[PDB]
Amino acid sequence: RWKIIESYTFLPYNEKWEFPRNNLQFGKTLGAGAFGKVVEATAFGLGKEDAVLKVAVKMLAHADEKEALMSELKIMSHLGQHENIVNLLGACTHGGPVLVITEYCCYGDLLNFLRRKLSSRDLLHFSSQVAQGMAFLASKNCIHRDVAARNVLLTNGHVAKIGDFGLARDIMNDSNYIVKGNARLPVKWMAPESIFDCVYTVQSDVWSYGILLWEIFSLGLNPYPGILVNSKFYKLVKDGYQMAQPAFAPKNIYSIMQACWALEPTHRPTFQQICSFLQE
Ligand SMILES: Cc1nc(NC(=O)NC(=O)C(C)(C)C)ccc1Oc1ccnc(-c2cnn(C)c2)c1
Ligand SMILES: [Cl-]
Ligand SMILES: [Cl-]
Ligand SMILES: [Cl-]
Ligand SMILES: [Cl-]
Ligand code: NA
Repeated sequence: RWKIIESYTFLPYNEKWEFPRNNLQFGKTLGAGAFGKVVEATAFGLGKEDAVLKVAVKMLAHADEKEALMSELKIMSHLGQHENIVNLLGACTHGGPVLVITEYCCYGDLLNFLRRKLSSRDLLHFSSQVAQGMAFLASKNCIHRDVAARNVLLTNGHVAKIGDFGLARDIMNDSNYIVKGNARLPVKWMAPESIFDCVYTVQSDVWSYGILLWEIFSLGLNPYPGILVNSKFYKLVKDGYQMAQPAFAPKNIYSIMQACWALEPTHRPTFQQICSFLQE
């Protein structure tokens, strides 16, 4: 999951976020997992706004699991709002199981959407909005660690936000998640230093961000097409193999991909720089 690294960093729950669970009628299950699901719902009056906005609710495994949902909610209250990010609206932590309420994204995940099918204006759009999201997480020294297309959601306007299905994601049955000890990690999206040296930074998320780019401009090809994950693979990234340019990337964008896939973390760009190169 997404952790807070050491701009400048300075975590108990704030009861301001609290919401009467009494004002929620659930809908269809939007996704489900090894310890959790996520569901359509409607919220009867959150904020003097006093709306009836449609929302997603996450929910739960023993107290080993409780811990991490609260920690999740903690993190999401430390960061505060941003438009290209899935925003915490509220929570119900009393009178029942923990419920975490977030914004809703009608069009769902970017990977399925890209497969279901849109212009190279729209890819530049998607690419720029997610860049705005990570740049925001980066600025709070928040790392994500599963930056992939499947975890980009499309909301009102087909506008992109980064979230994380996390608990509500069937990792166990997803072959994009290889085994490694207790954990199961998205190896094809990981910077080398994370695979080999278990080190994870903002600059690590940049590696993953370059993969997202390869997805976006392949319209949802699984990365390293046909290449299995085993002895040969790890060597190729240690050697410094790189995916070829995808079909619909203007060469400019492929250079962005290659920047991100620099081996020494300290020579990859930042989300701000990426954000700024997309301004032009
Ligand atoms: C995906 C997803 N992510 C998050 N993540 C989250 O809060 N993240 C963060 O805080 C970080 C710091 C990692 C950015 C939370 C919930 C969630 O669940 C949704 C949300 C909206 N919409 C659908 C949905 C699914 N299908 N449809 C049609 C809508 C599913
Ligand atoms: Cl109680
Ligand atoms: Cl935007
Ligand atoms: Cl796939
Ligand atoms: Cl070109
Ligand atoms: Na798996």
